[PDB]
Amino acid sequence: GAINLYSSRHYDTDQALYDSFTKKTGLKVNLIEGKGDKLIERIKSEGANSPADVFMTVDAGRLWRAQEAGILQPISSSTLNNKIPANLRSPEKLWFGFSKRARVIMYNKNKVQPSELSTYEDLAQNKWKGKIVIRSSSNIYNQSLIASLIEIHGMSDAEGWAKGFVRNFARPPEGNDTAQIKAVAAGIGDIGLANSYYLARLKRSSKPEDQAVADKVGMFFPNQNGRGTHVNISGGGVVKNAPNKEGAIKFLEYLVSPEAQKIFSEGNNEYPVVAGVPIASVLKPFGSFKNDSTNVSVYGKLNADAIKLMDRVGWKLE
Ligand SMILES: [Cl-]
Ligand SMILES: [Fe+3]
Repeated sequence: GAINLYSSRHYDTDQALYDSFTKKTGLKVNLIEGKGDKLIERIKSEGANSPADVFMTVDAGRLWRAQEAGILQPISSSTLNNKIPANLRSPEKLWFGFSKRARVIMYNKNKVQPSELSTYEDLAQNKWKGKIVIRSSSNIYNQSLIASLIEIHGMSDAEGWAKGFVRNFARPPEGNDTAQIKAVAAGIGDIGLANSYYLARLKRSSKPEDQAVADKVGMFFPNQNGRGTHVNISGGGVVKNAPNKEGAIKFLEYLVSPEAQKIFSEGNNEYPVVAGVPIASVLKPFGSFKNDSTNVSVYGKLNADAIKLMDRVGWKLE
């Protein structure tokens, strides 16, 4: 038999993951690619006739959007639950994280010492005026981080923070996360927010210019003396009308095996979710860090609140 994997998170090194899964289970993987938001819409439009068995994407905010679109079904698996940290899976068992990213402070090593950095909250202080680069409010990674801040602080306190943060932008939000790292290297900003794997990506790049940028920028994991760093997931779930539900479950369970954890995480320079799986060589130099235990579903639950806050404080859309 086969399973139909609808994914926005496929990298061509994941073919080795699929080939191993087939060796182990006899099931072929039929890959359907698209952007995450587009795949949700595709599955919706295909209806009860959809061939989709597994949906994979990036960011708990997108997985929550899939859940709220009605396209997932809940799965109860001892393997999933024991191996995946409770904070990285849906409380309702609709979706599950399989690799982890952190939304971190990228800093210019010449301009900023890590002793100057502490928390996300500190980024609203006036000392950072004219120094921060970050991408638009249209981006799910930002939406999820701001949702986390609303959860902690409430809308009023979070708005106060966000007004100070936005006042600190060195330029209007422009470009993607990699662009912010480049802007930090170039001195356009002294600090920026981006996902951890984008710095690792530049470190590994065969392009000399990429390696040079990466060498100018450090990565700081915020809130280590408090609640921990904001982490988010690449993940997936079994689709509501999956024609091969048993096969879909086998695939999710396979993804938490140590071999699959290594291949899948390393494919995008992300961390494993499973305890004991060694981390990528490129990530070792930055060291271990405390993760916030907040359940990542909060970042979808408060997604609309985050959009409302960002608009209220004038954080530019793309
Ligand atoms: Cl929580
Ligand atoms: Fe990304």
